[PDB]
Amino acid sequence: EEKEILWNEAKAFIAACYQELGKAAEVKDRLADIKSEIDLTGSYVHTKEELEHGAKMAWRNSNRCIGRLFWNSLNVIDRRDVRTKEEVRDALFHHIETATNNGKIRPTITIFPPEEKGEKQVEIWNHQLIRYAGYESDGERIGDPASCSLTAACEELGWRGERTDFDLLPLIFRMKGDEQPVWYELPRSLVIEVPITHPDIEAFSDLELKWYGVPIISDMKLEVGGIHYNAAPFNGWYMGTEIGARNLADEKRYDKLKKVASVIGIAADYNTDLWKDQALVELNKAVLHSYKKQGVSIVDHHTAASQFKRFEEQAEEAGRKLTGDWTWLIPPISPAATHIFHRSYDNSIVKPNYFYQDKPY
Amino acid sequence: EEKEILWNEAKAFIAACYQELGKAAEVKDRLADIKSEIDLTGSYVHTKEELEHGAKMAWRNSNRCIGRLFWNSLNVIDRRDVRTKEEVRDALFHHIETATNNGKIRPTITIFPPEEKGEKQVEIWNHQLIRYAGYESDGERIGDPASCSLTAACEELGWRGERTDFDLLPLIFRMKGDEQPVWYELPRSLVIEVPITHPDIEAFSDLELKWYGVPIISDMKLEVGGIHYNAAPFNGWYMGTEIGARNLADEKRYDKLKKVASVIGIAADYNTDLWKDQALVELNKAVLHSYKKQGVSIVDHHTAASQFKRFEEQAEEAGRKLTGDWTWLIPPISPAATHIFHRSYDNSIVKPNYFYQDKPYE
Ligand code: HEM
Ligand code: HEM
Ligand SMILES: Cc1cc(N)nc(CCc2cc(CCCN)cc(CCc3cc(C)cc(N)n3)c2)c1
Ligand SMILES: Cc1cc(N)nc(CCc2cc(CCCN)cc(CCc3cc(C)cc(N)n3)c2)c1
Ligand SMILES: [Cl-]
Ligand SMILES: [Cl-]
Repeated sequence: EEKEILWNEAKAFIAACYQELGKAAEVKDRLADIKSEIDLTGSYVHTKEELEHGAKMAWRNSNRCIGRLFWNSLNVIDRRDVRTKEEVRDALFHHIETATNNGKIRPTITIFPPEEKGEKQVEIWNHQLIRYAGYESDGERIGDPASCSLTAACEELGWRGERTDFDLLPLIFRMKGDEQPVWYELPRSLVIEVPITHPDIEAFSDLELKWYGVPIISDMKLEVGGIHYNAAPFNGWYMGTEIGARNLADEKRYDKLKKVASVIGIAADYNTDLWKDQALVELNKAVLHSYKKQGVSIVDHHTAASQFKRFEEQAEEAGRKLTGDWTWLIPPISPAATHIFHRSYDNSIVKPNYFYQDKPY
Repeated sequence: EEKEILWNEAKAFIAACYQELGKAAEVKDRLADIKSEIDLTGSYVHTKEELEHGAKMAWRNSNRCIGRLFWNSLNVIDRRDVRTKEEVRDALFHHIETATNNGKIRPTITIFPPEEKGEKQVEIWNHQLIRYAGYESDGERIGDPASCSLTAACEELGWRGERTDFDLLPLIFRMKGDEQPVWYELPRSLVIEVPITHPDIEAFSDLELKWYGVPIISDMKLEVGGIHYNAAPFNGWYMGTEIGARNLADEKRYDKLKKVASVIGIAADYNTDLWKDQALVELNKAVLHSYKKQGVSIVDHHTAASQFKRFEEQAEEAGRKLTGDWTWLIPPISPAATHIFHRSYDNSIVKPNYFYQDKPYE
């Protein structure tokens, strides 16, 4: 059964992949090779070309992503050759450096060996490669609450944070055969951070807010033609609202809106003053300004929606069905000012794609 | 079959309704009466109590409505007795006056005779009882674009608008037996309007913006226990964002954000300045300020979401499943600042409820 399931997934993917690459004539022999490889071994190995286009197709099919216009320019790094935790560590370090690119962020994915028997070769515990720790000790909150459980797990393994509001979590991952994961402190030279200032309000720096440059999702599974790459971290650049309207603004995150209202000099007493809405706008203005000033890539939600509109048009021009998740595509501030808000999207799941998987802690 | 379909709907509704009213003992005899009535006449007639609670349940089941906390205080006006266009006209006039209540808006529904054979007794053409006209003639846009087709239909029947940006559409409805609808101009004394000013920026009044006080939805069908009340206008008070973030801000509506940016003194040149977002906040601040200043009921989206949270809790405290449409419940500005954004809702259809129906124009 499993071999047929794998075979059927491979047939679908190879046909689609090679057609898009203008190599439909090569399909027959490739499928013959794969057919024999599956018979002998129970699996098959992607070519570098198949792997690269597969990761790109997966981004293209990611319904929740507003940034998909640039799907075909994804930088795909093949590290299916790694076998040691040192090689994994250095590959992760390298991903951070090359994706950061001194501020001119490159959308990048690093692909580690796939599951074998449903057996993971490498198991990454981080949600993102760069992320702040979070703590809670007797009513006292420090750092990022979303990181509390991973932070506790790290400190169970001998790591200790300084308990600032912005402790960088270590890389943490487990190798096949090991009962426990290893962890490695991030070199600060690798991590670009951006202090948040406001273009017109000098007092904004009193908040001492900052955020990291590059969002590198490291806990999702890439599925390509029946092969499951459970370890394959990927990054783009931020959309401003992610930082200003969610990470720094959410009550269950850094919860900064009341303090923002204070430094921009407005009262936070009455709902009808819309002070939260005003504070959100100035905070998001500050984020965009600060990233731009430091020379770190970022996009505002209006520009991003415009780019996504072109992605929709491009899909139609290429004859491809468009899929999307309206609830994630609309930005968390002024959504109705985007075209996205005013149309609907088919939330069907198309493969190749990126999927959630169970957390190991 | 229809008598069977009707019977089954009535059975379901009467049972639920009477249980909520603490009158479960009366169900048996009531259904017996309904059974005989359906056999003789092909339909049945709601008691005033059933009708009132039915309309309230329908509001309670309205998935897209953030204002449902106050479902049980709905003011239900029974006008199943009307037979003439003069009676309909005066009932509609009366609804406007009593709902407006000199600014302290009362959530109200006026219920007209139901469909018989799927044959409408009264057919209201207005989307809302109070609404601005819209025009388009050789590249020139005037008024509210959403009203263009109804406006054109009205002018087909001998009405003519002044072609301001805020012409009040006439009441327009058709009586059973008439080929064409009749129309009646709204008395201005009945219609409260609110000039939009800003609390801190005196220049805002240069925009000469205004909006009407009361949103009175008049083109939806109320379904209660298999009975179809196709004509049953209902109103609440506005949530500020409806006016400031949609009606006045939408590009396909009054499209005022560029002009707002100008009077509040910010550049509208770069997306990264978030000038649209800033203009939206100040416009919505102005709307809330202006309604409050004039003494016309309004609610901000934060307060409304807080009230809706209590509605969720009340539903759980009772034995009721909730249901909701996430895409409509989230406000169009700062949605993530509300609890609504961070949870999900079952969008199942429960009856009694309010439903869309085909426009007789268009
Ligand atoms: C190039 C810059 C990019 C931008 C600006 C961008 C923008 C976004 C944003 C804003 C979200 C979250 C939407 C929300 O929270 O409502 C998102 C989700 C997502 N993006 Fe992108 N993205 C980018 C690149 C990428 C890349 C390179 C990939 C993978 C190859 C990717 C795959 C995804 C996926 C899988 C999700 C949803 C994850 C989940 O369901 O939890 N994006 N994107
Ligand atoms: C008391 C004040 C009320 C407020 C503040 C309120 C708020 C709202 C808002 C803001 C919407 C639109 C949501 C959006 O555009 O995304 C809405 C939709 C709706 N409301 Fe309410 N509402 C109120 C009273 C009522 C009443 C009295 C009824 C009927 C008995 C009602 C039934 C509905 C229905 C049916 C819709 C959906 C209309 C459609 O699908 O086109 N609401 N409500
Ligand atoms: C409450 C809520 C609502 C919503 N619409 N979206 C979110 C998700 C924010 C989010 C969450 C996850 C993981 C969810 C499961 N643990 C991942 C992301 C990725 C955002 C992202 C990814 C990438 C690759 C680039 C970029 N600019 N942004 C963004 C949360
Ligand atoms: C594009 C768009 C998105 C969205 N979420 N919601 C809308 C609808 C706004 C709207 C539309 C209709 C009619 C839709 C079908 N033509 C009706 C309403 C009712 C608003 C309302 C009703 C009532 C009763 C009270 C109140 N405060 N507000 C509000 C449009
Ligand atoms: Cl993030
Ligand atoms: Cl409206």
